[PDB]
Amino acid sequence: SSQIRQNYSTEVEAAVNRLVNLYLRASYTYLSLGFYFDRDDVALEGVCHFFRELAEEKREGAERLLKMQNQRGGRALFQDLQKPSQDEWGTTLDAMKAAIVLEKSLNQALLDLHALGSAQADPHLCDFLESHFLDEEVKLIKKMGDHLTNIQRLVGSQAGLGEYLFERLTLKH
Amino acid sequence: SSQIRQNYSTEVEAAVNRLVNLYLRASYTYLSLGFYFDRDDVALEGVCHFFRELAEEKREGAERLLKMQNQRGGRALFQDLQKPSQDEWGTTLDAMKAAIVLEKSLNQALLDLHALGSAQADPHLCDFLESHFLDEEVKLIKKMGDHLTNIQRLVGSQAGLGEYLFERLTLKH
Amino acid sequence: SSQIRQNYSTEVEAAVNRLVNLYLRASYTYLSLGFYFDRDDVALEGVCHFFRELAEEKREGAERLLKMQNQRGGRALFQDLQKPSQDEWGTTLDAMKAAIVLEKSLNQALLDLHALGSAQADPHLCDFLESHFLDEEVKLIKKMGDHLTNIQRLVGSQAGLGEYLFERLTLKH
Amino acid sequence: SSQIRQNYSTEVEAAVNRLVNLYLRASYTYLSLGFYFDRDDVALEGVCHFFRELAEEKREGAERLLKMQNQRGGRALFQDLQKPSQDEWGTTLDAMKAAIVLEKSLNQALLDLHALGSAQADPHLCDFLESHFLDEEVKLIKKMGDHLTNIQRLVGSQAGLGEYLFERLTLKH
Amino acid sequence: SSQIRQNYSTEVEAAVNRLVNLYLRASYTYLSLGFYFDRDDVALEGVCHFFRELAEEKREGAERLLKMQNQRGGRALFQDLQKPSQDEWGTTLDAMKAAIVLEKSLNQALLDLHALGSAQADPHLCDFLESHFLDEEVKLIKKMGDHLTNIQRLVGSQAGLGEYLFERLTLKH
Amino acid sequence: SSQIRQNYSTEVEAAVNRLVNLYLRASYTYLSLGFYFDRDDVALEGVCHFFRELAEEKREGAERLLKMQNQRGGRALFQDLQKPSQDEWGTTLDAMKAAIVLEKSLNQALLDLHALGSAQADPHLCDFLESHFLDEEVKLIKKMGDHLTNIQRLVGSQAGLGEYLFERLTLKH
Ligand SMILES: [Ar]
Ligand SMILES: [Ar]
Ligand SMILES: [Ar]
Ligand SMILES: [Ar]
Ligand SMILES: [Ar]
Ligand SMILES: [Ar]
Repeated sequence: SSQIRQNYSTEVEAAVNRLVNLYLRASYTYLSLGFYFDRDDVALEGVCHFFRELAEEKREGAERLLKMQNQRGGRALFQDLQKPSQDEWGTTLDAMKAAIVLEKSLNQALLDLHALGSAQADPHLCDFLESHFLDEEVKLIKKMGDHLTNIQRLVGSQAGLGEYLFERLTLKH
Repeated sequence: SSQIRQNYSTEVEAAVNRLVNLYLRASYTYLSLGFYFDRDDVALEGVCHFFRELAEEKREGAERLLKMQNQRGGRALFQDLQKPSQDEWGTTLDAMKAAIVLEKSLNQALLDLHALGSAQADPHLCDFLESHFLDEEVKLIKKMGDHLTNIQRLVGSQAGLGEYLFERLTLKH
Repeated sequence: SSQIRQNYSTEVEAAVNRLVNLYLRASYTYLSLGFYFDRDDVALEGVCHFFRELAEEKREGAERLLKMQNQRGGRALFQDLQKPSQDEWGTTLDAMKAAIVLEKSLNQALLDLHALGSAQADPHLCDFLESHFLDEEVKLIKKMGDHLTNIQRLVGSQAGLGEYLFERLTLKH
Repeated sequence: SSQIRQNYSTEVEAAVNRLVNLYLRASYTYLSLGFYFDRDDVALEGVCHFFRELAEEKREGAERLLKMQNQRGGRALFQDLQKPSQDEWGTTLDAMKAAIVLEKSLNQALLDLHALGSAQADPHLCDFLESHFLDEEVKLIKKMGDHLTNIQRLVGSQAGLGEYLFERLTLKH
Repeated sequence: SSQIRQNYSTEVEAAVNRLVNLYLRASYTYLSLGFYFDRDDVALEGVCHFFRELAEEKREGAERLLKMQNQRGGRALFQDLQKPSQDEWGTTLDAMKAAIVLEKSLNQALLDLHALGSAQADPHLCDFLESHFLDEEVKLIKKMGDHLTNIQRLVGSQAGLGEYLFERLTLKH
Repeated sequence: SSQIRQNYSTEVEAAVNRLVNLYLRASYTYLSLGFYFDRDDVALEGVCHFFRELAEEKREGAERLLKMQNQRGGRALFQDLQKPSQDEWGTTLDAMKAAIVLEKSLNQALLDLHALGSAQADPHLCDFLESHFLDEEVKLIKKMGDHLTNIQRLVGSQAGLGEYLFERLTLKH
């Protein structure tokens, strides 16, 4: 019954709300990853920095979705935020593997929403996703795949040495 | 079994984790309040801005707690984040009343943690709370009490007129 | 019945009001000391300047207490201000002795209020006192003890000569 | 028995001391008015600012009188300072009415002292009053009369609305 | 019999003197650690730099204690300074382990003094410790725990390689 | 068995270590002298400043010796540091007399080491001492002799007056 709402299905509105939840969940995951790498018994500052910056990015993603929801005349609805999947994240390798799984999950959710927008004939949504989300996920996933490759080549017969060098020479300088 | 951990009780560690949850919960509440006031059918930009800035502040509070947890050798543990208490926040008056209830809840939690720190003889915790949290809450609650008073004097026989003027002349310029 | 007031006892509120009175009293004392040293028959400009700056500092102390009273939701209550204890302040030595007695009185009052805050479990008050008052009094009392020592070493067989040199070479340049 | 004192009657000296007391009393009144408008349940920052600036001005008035007293070879004598006439100041209208009563009292005291100076043939006193006091009081009283007029036109069928708008649009920007 | 001394127990005064000795001892230890890593047969400039900066910090700590002792009217008393516990400090790992033991000893001494200040009801001492000492020790110990973790992950099957890389890539750049 | 060590006798190495101890001892003495003159019952800031700057200079002397020890391939060895010879230093005159005794002791130790270097045919040591130590001691002793002369001419029939004037007009401006 919005005065402005036009060509904006209830189905898309609902899916946008679910995606917001997924992005806040991802932000929460990165916050946890960040503080894990900041533990005195883990102490990989560059890895902490990588994940803390991702927490911010995911939060910004959610906020961008919510703004758009309002611009189209939809109603934000928030749900419980489930805690991250792990309390301890193991090695940089383990963490980066978990990060790529997470981003692929987000990406597929974006792709699903794009498909719904296409089916509903909502070119504004499709443009919005294209402009602000799809390329960002692709670039991020490529960068994470890059990191994983480099971590894997390093962590050979001397795993600790490799983990230190990656953090020192690839991450946060 | 931390190498650094010293004079840091398990009781304080647990309470710090609970407080982090409370601050993230509060951040989530403010995010919801913010986007509500950004709805086209509510449209009070200064009120949105007030709450969005509080969402950031509460998040920063949580992150400060987590950093300290790590500095003392404690282990961050994250739990589910419950969604805000309302989906719609009514008038600016209603929102500001809900905001003060929330901040008083946070404040009492800080005071409870201070008391636990005192009982455990943990002067670092007590100083940390004093320095970064207690004064901030007091100042915020005073400002919110100030706003509530002004909202109440305005929303007299002409409520809409008063709500508009408060947003225009007190909030976000 | 304040909307904001939290963990703020009536006992602390009352003691804060008494302390305000003590600080304004002290300001009044310094105003009198200042103008005494400005008399044409006393004429010690550096001593006048020392006390006039203390009058301002004590006033600022009172105003800081009152602001805090409001921040906590207490009610300022003002009482009569008793005039300074002397109309004429004698030598610089006499004045500086009277000044140290006065500051020790203020200091003990601050310490008493801190103890009351501790008993009432009011860590905000305790932090407030610690931050803005306790160190300031200690530094001031040390400086006054320093001055007294130097005045005393000077005012030997030639008291007037010593009083002039102290004012000229230690005070207000 | 002053070396400098010339054409300075004991009557004028005494009256100057009384006037100092009146100006410090007025300063004290404004301090109280200021902190009242800073209460969380009153919260009119521009009104607080108006009165706090008047407290400073009245204090400066007293100090100017005392300096002059010394310049003429008179002796400052301080008396008890009576507390302000009210603990709570009601509306901005009530406060501004009380402020004008107070300033008229000061003004009449200045006029009385001028008349005494004239009778004693003390042109220095008369010039001093003229230069630093009489015009200042006239300008202040006019400004307060201006404010009262505007408050009165505002506080019509909607008193709270009027009090808010006056504070926002006339006072402290 | 000090003119200024107020609320400053003999017990606290004595404990402050002991703590000064402990901090100068620690400074002396770091001086020794520094010059060890500067030996031509050890030659780890970044490790030398880390310890030389700690020697300065500990000295500054002692001087801060002594200044405070004087501010409160206590009397500094100096005792013999015992030489460091080792003449040769082994590996960077060994040194960093010894450094953390030392800082924990200092920290516990600060905590003991805080407890004594609390028992004696000396809020100035408690604030002083809180402000200038407790947080500094916590931050330092965390940083040392961080370093130890990184040293340990490096010094794997190739200890010399790890010691070189840590000095080059973590310390003094 | 050093790789670099050349023309550096064990006798010189040992004497260098003893001299380091003497210079650190002297630093410790000056630290004590400094804080004595900072007592509220002594309060001669310029005298405190003179000795605190000497504490730093002596420390720097020791560190210069240690660096050189390493440059030549010798091994620093640290011993206990004996506390200063007095707990209270009396007048500025007494202190300055004690200071000159101390510096003459250091100077003679430098001269003894130079003689040992000459006997051992160690021109690098002799140059090092000449360059960085011998002239510095001579200049310092001359300055102290200058001060003593001026203190003595002042502290005549009015000792306190003289001590104040020296501190004010010769020392730390
Ligand atoms: Ar993840
Ligand atoms: Ar709320
Ligand atoms: Ar006084
Ligand atoms: Ar008034
Ligand atoms: Ar150590
Ligand atoms: Ar000495």
